[PDB]
Amino acid sequence: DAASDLKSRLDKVSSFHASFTQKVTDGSGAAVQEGQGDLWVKLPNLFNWHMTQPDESILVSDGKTLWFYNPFVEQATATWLKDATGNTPFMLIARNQSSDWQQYNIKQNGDDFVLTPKASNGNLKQFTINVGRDGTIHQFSAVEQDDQRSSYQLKSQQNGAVDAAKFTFTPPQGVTVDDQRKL
Repeated sequence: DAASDLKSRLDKVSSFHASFTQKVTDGSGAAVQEGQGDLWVKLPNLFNWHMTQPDESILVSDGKTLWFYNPFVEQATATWLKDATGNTPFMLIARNQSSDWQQYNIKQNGDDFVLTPKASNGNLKQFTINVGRDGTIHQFSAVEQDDQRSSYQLKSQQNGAVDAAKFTFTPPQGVTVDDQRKL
């Protein structure tokens, strides 16, 4: 079905590099922010969303830990990546697991998909994505529990092995680290 069709199209492009424009709303239409950025993905769970405009930042997953670094405050936050599953759009695409797509109600129409959560086990209200049968993600968006909309419009995609270094992070000297990984 539409759920299996979605996992298959995404399996078409195991690793890639993409450029995106970000449009964030507020449920009230009044734009909250804007920006652009680069996205590196490597199925199963590696990804690196590196925004540049207006505020440069990095959300990188090494498969085990999720790192959020914002140089505008020497701040890096660390959480176990498993505690992040199904809470962000980058999470669902990166993971791209049957088990993930299962917890949603999906409606497809060509390359458009609209996913709505069945129960309550996440921070998302709605996730949409436009992916071609070739695995090419032209765009996707998300809506959190506070009706906030985050929409990403593709500009350029290049399937193919991605540099492994793009999926690692080491907190710099002098940077304040908030390691929320209980252990």
